[PDB]
Amino acid sequence: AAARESERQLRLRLCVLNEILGTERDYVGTLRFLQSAFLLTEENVKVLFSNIEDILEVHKDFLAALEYCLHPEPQSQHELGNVFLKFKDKFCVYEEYCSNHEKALRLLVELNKIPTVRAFLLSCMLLGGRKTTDIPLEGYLLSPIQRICKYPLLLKELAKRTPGKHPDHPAVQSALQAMKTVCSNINETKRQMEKLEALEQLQSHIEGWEGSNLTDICTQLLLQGTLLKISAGNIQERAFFLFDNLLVYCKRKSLYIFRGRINTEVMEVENVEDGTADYHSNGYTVTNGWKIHNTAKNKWFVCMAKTAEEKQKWLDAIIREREQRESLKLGMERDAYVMIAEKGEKLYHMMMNKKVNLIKDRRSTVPKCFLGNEFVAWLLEIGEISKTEEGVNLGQALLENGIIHHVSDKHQFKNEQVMYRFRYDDGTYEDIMSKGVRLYCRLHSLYTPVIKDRDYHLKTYKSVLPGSKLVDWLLAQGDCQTREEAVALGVGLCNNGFMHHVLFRDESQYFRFHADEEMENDFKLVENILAKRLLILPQEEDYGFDIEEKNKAVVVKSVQRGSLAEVAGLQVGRKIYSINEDLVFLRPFSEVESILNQSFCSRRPLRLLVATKAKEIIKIPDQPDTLCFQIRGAAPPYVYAVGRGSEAMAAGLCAGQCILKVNGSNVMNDGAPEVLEHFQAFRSRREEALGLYQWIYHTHEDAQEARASQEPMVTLTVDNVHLEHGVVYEYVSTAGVRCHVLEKIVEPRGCFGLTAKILEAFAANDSVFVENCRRLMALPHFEFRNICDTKLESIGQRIACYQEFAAQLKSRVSPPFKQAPLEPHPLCGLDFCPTNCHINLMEVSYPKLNPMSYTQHCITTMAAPSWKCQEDREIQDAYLQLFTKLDVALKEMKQYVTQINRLLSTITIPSDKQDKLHGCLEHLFNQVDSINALLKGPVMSRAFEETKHFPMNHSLQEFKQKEECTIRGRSLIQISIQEDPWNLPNSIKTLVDNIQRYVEDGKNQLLLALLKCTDTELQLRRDAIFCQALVAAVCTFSEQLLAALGYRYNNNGEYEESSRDASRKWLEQVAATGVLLHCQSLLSPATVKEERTMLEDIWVTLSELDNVTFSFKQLDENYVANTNVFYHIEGSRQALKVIFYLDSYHFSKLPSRLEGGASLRLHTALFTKVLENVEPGSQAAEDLQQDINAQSLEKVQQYYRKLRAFYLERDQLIRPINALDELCRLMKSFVHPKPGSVGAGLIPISSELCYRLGACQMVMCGTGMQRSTLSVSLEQAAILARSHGLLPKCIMQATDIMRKQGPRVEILAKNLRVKDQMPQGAPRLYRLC
Ligand SMILES: O=P(O)(O)O[C@H]1[C@H](O)[C@@H](OP(=O)(O)O)[C@H](OP(=O)(O)O)[C@@H](OP(=O)(O)O)[C@H]1O
Repeated sequence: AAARESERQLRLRLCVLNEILGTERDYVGTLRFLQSAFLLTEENVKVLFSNIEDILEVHKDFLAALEYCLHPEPQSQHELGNVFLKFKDKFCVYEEYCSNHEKALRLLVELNKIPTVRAFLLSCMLLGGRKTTDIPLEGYLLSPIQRICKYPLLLKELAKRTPGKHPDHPAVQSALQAMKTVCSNINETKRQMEKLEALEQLQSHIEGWEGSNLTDICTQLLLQGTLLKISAGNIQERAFFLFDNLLVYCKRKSLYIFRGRINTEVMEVENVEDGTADYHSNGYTVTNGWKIHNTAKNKWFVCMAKTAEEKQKWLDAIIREREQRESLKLGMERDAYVMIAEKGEKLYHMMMNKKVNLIKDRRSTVPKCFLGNEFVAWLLEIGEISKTEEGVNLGQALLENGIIHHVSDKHQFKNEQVMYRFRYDDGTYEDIMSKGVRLYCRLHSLYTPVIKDRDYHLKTYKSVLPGSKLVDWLLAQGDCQTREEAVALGVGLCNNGFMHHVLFRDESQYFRFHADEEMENDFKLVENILAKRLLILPQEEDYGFDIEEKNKAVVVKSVQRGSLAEVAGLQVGRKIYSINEDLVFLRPFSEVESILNQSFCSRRPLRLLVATKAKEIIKIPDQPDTLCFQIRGAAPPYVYAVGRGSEAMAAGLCAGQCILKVNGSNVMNDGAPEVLEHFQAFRSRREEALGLYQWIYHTHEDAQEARASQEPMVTLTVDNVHLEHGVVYEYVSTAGVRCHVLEKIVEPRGCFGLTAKILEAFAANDSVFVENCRRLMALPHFEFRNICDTKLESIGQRIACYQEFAAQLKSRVSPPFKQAPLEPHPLCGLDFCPTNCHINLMEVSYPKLNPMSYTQHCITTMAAPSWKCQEDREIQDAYLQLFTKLDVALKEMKQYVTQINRLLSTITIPSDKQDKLHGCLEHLFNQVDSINALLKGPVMSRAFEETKHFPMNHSLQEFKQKEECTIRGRSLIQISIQEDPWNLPNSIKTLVDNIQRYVEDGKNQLLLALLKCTDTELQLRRDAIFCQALVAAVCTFSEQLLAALGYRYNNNGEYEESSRDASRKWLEQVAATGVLLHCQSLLSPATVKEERTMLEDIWVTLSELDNVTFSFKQLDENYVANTNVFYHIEGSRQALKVIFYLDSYHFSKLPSRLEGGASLRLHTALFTKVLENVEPGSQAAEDLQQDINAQSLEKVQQYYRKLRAFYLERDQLIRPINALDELCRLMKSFVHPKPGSVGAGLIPISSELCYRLGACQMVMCGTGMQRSTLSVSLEQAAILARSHGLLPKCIMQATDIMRKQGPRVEILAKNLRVKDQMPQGAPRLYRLC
């Protein structure tokens, strides 16, 4: 074996020789190419290259000597030290270039700043054949320093390999000394040599090194440390080393042992949650963790750092490196590509000339074919190129650069006279709608008029634009730098049918937009309508209710007994409007039948509308048998249910109906018994006339309550509620197709039950808190505890008030919404429903029976946070968060303790098992230390200071000195493992439980301080306001998600995107990250102080709202009429986990991930700017506006980074992403007060931005009446123009039809007490026209 060891050393020496040979051959080839292609004023060339020729010749002689030395092939009996010494003097050639290198690199930097000389250098580099993208000139230029610093290393290496019997060792050592002296005499080589020697010393500490040497592909030790990992279902602590394109982890015990390393280019970075545990984590919770991949082993692993700061350091460094290298290589390749395109264009045109015309239609005849031979002869002839190979390689690049191609496209570029063709010959070789829409909006958004009526030929033209002035303004805002940009934009606009001359051009010609031409048919109405959304579900054979034509108006034929339609309350004799959100009153009868058949085969959940009126008269037979319904509320009674399969269906009886009069009897104020007695069944028996009947309930809230607890005609005058003032529109598309913008305004169907359940969750949470606080406090000081108990009684009183509000809000049915208060009064259930909530829908219907498209864009409305009847607050929030973190940490620590105890049981062997246990124990100790620090946080210290007036078995100083005890326990664990692993589990339990006791002490003190520093009035107000905001958010997202599940919602139609894909994509985008809420508050804080304070409150309540989290859980019912989304609440304030219980069809369509109830977060976004003209306190209000906008901009930008990262992890996005980037630039400009001119285009532009994203929309205003309808119609109009082919000639046509004719007048129709007015000084785009 020893002979084999000597033979291995011999092989190593041979390897050193072979690599020396290869390196020298490669270097001389580098010099060969550099001199052959390059050797632009000639002084530049000489200064750059200096003395490469003498160096090249020295290396040539050296290589010849070496080659003869290895003659015929390398062996172990050759000598080279003499060859080295002989050239020792010859290496002074390097000094000249080393000195010149500074000037050469500075000159090359200058040239790089020169595009033409740089591209010329690139062309020359590409000519020869070397792929330029591989290496730039700079590496070749700087190579000599590296080569000279490396030769000593090669000498010493070969000396180490050299067998002792071989006498060349002293000679090689002398040569090494000479090379070191030569390197030293030049200080520039000193830096490279010292870096190399330091790296080699670091490697010398590596035991069992593998792979190429570190100095080869590395230059700097970026970072190092210790970091854990999971692998093969096991854990093994490791220390990672960070070198450029190299991640080196070694098994520390020379202090390091090789385990494995990765190349970054085959490396991936993926981040996980703080609290995840999956198969890749082998069911282990993750802290500060992230995922990496080695595609070589095509397996992943997780890396968990000791702290957050450590993880941040690692991510920052690794990113920085990958970012720099990516940017460098992308820039180089793109510059090369653009240069190829430019040169190809120039030369192609030069060939197109008749002079020595090479492009020709020769022979199947091949039009415009050129021979590579004649092409290259011409290129050389013009002096551009000097070698046939240079040109043929360049033509090969062009063919590969998609500039030319073989006639048959079955060959590459060869010097032969092979037929070749350009992509221009065969013809083989957007941002306007958004640009124009914005352009108009911004321009007319200005305060000081700009786009104005002007006198042309002594006759004023209305609202024209001096193209000169257009360019001047475009430059004024940095929107266009040079007049070329503005002129190009104006040319586009002119061809784009937005503006035209009064009779684009860069002079004083005057232009107005076609929209003002319409101002100074294509958008109209058809009808106005009121509807009730009769959500129906499929039955055994049909969807429940047939139809028939009557008065050429689609009407119901009959409703079959025992129908889900009868569940929803579908009558006979009602005109229909929609069927599957698909219009039918503008369609033939048979077409409506086809729509129904298609929905059946698709088994879709219908979302119809109907033609039922605000009052109805009902005649019911009265047998002396049973009531067949119920009633409740001394307030205007509302039918509370109705039997199924009964004449009550026949008579036209439906849940929720609010009876006003019966047989000509005023009851609207009287109680239930009054109407009850009129029925013979009630006369027979008071309550015993309620025969068994499948009871169908107004809301889930009472359906569940009644169901759990249980386990000769009469005229009626019922006043309905929760109706839908449907409008229609019509217009002819820009594509020419026909459209119906079937707007609606629904009121939030499931609104009450949500306020009820949220207040119930508040009550239960407060009750549990009270129970625990009371128990803890029971066991100066006496009066302190008495004060605490008084606070606790106050909490209980708040709980009772919450319960009473729950009862009330269960009682109320009418009116459908909370009237805006005009007077103060004590609290009441109505105070926690949203103030004037609504859902301004939209649709579309134009074919791609025949195919059709659809969409939606909800826009909810709601007044400012309504209530009339911080430092300590942030302290309290800090306590809340600390408690939550501590408890969660205790839970996960217990889980992991169980995991490790099971592992110890399994330990009950190969040393790798001992080492894995060691690493696991180290992780346990690390988590323990983390928890200890969290306990020791200043929040806890202040808490203890607050609790000093209460007896306790632990003190701040006692806890601090417990650190020594914890260190002792850890050392005792170490002693146990050293002596016997069987003593370890007991110490594990001991420490776990002792620290648990510490935790309980801490949270006791935390709760004590919380009570010690809490006030109830502000908390009650805050809960109210959050309740409103969350109600709005929940209903909004309910609507939008329900849209998605129907395969409707579509926020990107400008890319010919089918609805189905848009729905799936948005839904899963949410499931990955979540949803963003855009609150476009339009309040005027400088106007009313009250609205300013309401703005502050809505802002802070949104900030709190961020914590909310949703999740889904199937839920089945046959006992509610027209609500799929049986909402629910649970959890607490800090994390209120709502459950949008959906139904079976509305559960299958849920993406795969969420089907188990996984958190969807919820991000807030608030933007404020007073629509009317700006005209210290108000300065502070404006500053508040700016801060709100800034924070919201940061949050949206972060979500944008997240979304782009998702998609990149997940081509067509180039358009939307660039447009989004421009939008972000616009927003930054707006919010940034860089040196009124911005007007108010922020509102529309930002609305566009959020709609482009997956965001669900929402808007709040002063009073819900005037300041909001305008903005809403504006946004709807812009969406239409941007998404479904409207004629941008009709923009203001739509903008004014809406704000004058459409649903948005029913806000004033159903509401009269409200007080509001339209804007008085708004820009043109807002004011009515
Ligand atoms: O020593 P044994 O008991 O065989 O376990 C080894 C180590 O855990 C390695 O981890 P480390 O690299 O930290 O030393 C791991 O390499 P990876 O982490 O690269 O997967 C091996 O992965 P497999 O070869 O896939 O099992 C695993 O088998």
